[PDB]
Amino acid sequence: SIEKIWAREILDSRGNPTVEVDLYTAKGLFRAAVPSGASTGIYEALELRDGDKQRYLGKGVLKAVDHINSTIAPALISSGLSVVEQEKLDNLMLELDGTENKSKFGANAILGVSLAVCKAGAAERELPLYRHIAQLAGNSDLILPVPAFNVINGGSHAGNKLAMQEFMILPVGAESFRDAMRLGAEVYHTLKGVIKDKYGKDATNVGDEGGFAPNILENSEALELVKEAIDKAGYTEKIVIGMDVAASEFYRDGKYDLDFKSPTDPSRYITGDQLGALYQDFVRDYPVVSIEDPFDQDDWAAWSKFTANVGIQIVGDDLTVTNPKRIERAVEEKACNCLLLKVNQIGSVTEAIQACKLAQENGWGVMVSHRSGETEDTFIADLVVGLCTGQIKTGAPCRSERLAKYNQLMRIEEELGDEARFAGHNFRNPSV
Amino acid sequence: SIEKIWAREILDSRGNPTVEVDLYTAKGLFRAAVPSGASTGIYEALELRDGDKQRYLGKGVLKAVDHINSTIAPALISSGLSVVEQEKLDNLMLELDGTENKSKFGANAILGVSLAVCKAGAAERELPLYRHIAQLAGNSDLILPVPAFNVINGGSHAGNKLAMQEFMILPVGAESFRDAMRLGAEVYHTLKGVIKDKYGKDATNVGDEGGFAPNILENSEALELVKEAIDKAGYTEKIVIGMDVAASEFYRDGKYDLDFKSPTDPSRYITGDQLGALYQDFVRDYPVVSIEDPFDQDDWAAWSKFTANVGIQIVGDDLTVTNPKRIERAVEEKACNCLLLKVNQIGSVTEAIQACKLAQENGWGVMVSHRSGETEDTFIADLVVGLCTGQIKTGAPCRSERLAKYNQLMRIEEELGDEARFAGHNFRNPSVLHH
Ligand SMILES: [F-]
Ligand SMILES: [F-]
Ligand SMILES: [F-]
Ligand SMILES: [F-]
Ligand SMILES: [Mg+2]
Ligand SMILES: [Mg+2]
Ligand SMILES: [Mg+2]
Ligand SMILES: [Mg+2]
Repeated sequence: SIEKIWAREILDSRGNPTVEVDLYTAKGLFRAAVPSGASTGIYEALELRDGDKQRYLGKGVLKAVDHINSTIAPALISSGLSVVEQEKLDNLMLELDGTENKSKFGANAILGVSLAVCKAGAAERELPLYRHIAQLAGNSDLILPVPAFNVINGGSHAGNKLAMQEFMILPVGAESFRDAMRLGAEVYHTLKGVIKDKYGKDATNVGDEGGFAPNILENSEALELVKEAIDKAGYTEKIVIGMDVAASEFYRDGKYDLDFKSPTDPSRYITGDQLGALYQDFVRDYPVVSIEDPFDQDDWAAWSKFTANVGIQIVGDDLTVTNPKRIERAVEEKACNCLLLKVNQIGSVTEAIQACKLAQENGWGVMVSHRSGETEDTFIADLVVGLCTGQIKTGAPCRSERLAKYNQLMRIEEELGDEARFAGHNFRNPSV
Repeated sequence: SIEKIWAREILDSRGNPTVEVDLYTAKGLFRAAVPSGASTGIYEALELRDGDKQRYLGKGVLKAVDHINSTIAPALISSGLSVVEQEKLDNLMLELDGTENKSKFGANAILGVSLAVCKAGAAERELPLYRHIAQLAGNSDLILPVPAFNVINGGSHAGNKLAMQEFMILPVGAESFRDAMRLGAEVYHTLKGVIKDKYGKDATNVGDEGGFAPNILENSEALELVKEAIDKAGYTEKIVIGMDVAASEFYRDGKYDLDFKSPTDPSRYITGDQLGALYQDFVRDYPVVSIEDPFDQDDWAAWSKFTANVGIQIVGDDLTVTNPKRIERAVEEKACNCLLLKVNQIGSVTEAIQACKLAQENGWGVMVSHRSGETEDTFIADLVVGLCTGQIKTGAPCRSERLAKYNQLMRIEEELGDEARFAGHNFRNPSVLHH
């Protein structure tokens, strides 16, 4: 059973409050913290913020923390449920909140406990967290994912005109996870130089996820820069590119604005067809293997049409919000073929594992993901290995809310020893 | 005793390899990682890198890792010393390296083990790390420091012309550490908007330490931006400014280049006297209460002259490199009045504690500090509390290699409860504060 639960407000990687939970059992103290998105889809479970405009600019999480300390904690302690009972504990918190979208307590309240429970459960089972998660998920295997490093930041994560959010490199040809880290870092460092040589040092500062924030507008130019860095680093045969467009951020009036960080000008909007055509160009001209949120979270028609006309990975993020109900629709409409798995989009570990299992059962990839507001928490490193998904995006190899995860993946790889498997080229279908 | 030690290469906050050490005792696994500077003083202990130009652009630390795993580990295991014996264990490593600057094993090797030992030692004591550190240092009455948040980054930490490395805000007027975090974060967010409004969104990306990296040249303008943000956030009466000039980074031919990231042009260099005059203006025009490395690490006369002619805090960083030998000279020459305490400039916990104690015995302040290449390690949070120094600089409230420390300090404050005392306006001298 749980002895004590105590939540507090900490600061995330952008300097905004978030929830941290300390959970005590007879095995010790288990601590987890909750990330926070910037480009948050409208269907995400509620992130409860205090809205006191004088305090942390409205972004405190005192209410969430209080819901944990005043309500969730005593209920879960009094239940006497063992922390190995992840689903029962998670379901009890869902029932306690009583709302579909976790708007009574906040998904951030619930998730913080959920995560700490999971860590505590692992200890109760005398298992590393990744193995506990694997058992929760009904997995026998463990595989190290290909990391997708967001090395050029745009969209809502960077001060630049670049509309698409993330340009990532995936070292699919690395020999191991540790090697993939080296490949990603070398390319990242190379890219700093490619950017400085063309744009000057003012273009070499970083956005929220640690990728460079060059002063460019054209998304194709981001791809060019990444491709050039890959080449210059000597890894053209081993590194491919993924993008997160985050198109819901620039959807306007049924159309899309690829200059949305510039003052409003509807004549520059393009249709979903035009946007798709651009993607096709990117796929033809660059080693783009994966595009996330190519279209708005409600533009089902565009997702389905596009997915049916390409062979690349198409990742639902805001489309699916780690939510089995949305995933079912996406599966039925063949809207995408990969789920981005963000535990705080849904609000509990159990529901995130269910979402993953649902995707995988329907033949989708799953990419575990950070949020752009992260913490020093490294849960998602254990999560991706336990869920065997083959792919994780958790930042550039810059800013330690990113490296914390990457370093933890290296540690897990080391732990697995000669049993360590790296998904490599099978990142989309690592089950094989 | 120590049962096993195993070091690995991890990546730091800039994406460069660094040392992490796992140390096992019967109480479990204790893990620590070593930070890395960018603007590193010539007198810092050696950071051993592999120099394999093809791997991590020569920045691997496999050699350090191997020294730990194959040479230091058996030595410490063989010693049978308990992990509580920090000084004995550090001394064993120092003697085994046997070099002045830790150039056999690398300071990064020795420090990684030293830190892990310290954590293991705390557990052996069944003490929180900050309390173990306090005992190591001979302190009883612990203090939460004023945080110094580097909210505009320049110098070698940012892609801008701005030559001076760090512009910090210090919430001396805050009620508590948790409150200081709120003040600093609110100013930081406010500052983003001040910058965006004046210089555009392109100016609101961040540098290595999480501070904005606006496309400015003039250091006065960084101060103006910070002062404006403080005032707009409503905290003029509670937040002051500190700077890390890191002048050794732009010392050129006995003069100083405040546009050193622009193609060389000696006509623009200024003398140390001109530089000092500039600082005097800063101190008069802005609420600057602390300046670090105002002159080159070897420009002793400048330092003494300046310190003698100001009433603010002057912090040795590259001057002193957390090195009692250099500190002794600084004291004698009254070169500065505060030590920046960076464990990896000297390479062991014991030496860093000694350095701290030497400073404090001589009436100096001590500001515990990160490096610009940090990790998710939070050691220095416990260190600053345990050493009761009253001041820590460990980043903007942005990038979790920064926030991990600040968050840890909030947890420490919570753990100390009604025994929590915040240094506040006594950041230079917190011993005055009763318990
Ligand atoms: F996103
Ligand atoms: F995302
Ligand atoms: F420095
Ligand atoms: F520094
Ligand atoms: Mg988003
Ligand atoms: Mg996304
Ligand atoms: Mg420096
Ligand atoms: Mg310095």
